[PDB]
Amino acid sequence: AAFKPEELRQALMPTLEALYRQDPESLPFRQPVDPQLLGIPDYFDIVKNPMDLSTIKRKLDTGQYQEPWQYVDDVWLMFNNAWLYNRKTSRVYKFCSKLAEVFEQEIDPVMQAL
Ligand SMILES: CC(=O)N1CCc2c(c(Nc3ccc(-c4cnn(C)c4)cc3F)nn2[C@H]2CCOC2)C1
Repeated sequence: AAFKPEELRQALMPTLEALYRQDPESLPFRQPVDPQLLGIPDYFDIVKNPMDLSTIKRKLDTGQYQEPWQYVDDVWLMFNNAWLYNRKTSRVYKFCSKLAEVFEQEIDPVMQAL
């Protein structure tokens, strides 16, 4: 199957918006991590492939996904980066876990539809 850019946007953008709607849980994920602003200079030494909601949105808007699984992979990269970097007791880690639950719920019916 070949997927057209607007087909992917129409199907997948609502799943990304579902994450944005989580407040406060999406707040640490709405923009790229800025280690200087956040006072965490070790961030890029630990996280080699940063990813965040705004980058995923831009990739959908600019047709950079050819297959739905590539979008899923970027969302999961964002989650895995946060679980790797942040401590289990931290706000960002627990917020990540909530987003992962929401994403799992929203993405499945969409994948069944395509
Ligand atoms: C995604 C990721 O790995 N990050 C690396 C670590 C990090 C990140 C944010 N950002 C952030 C955190 C919390 C809130 C927030 C808003 N409302 N509430 C109740 C909480 C908003 C944010 F933008 N802080 N920290 C660290 C630095 C000091 O604090 C924890 C991003």
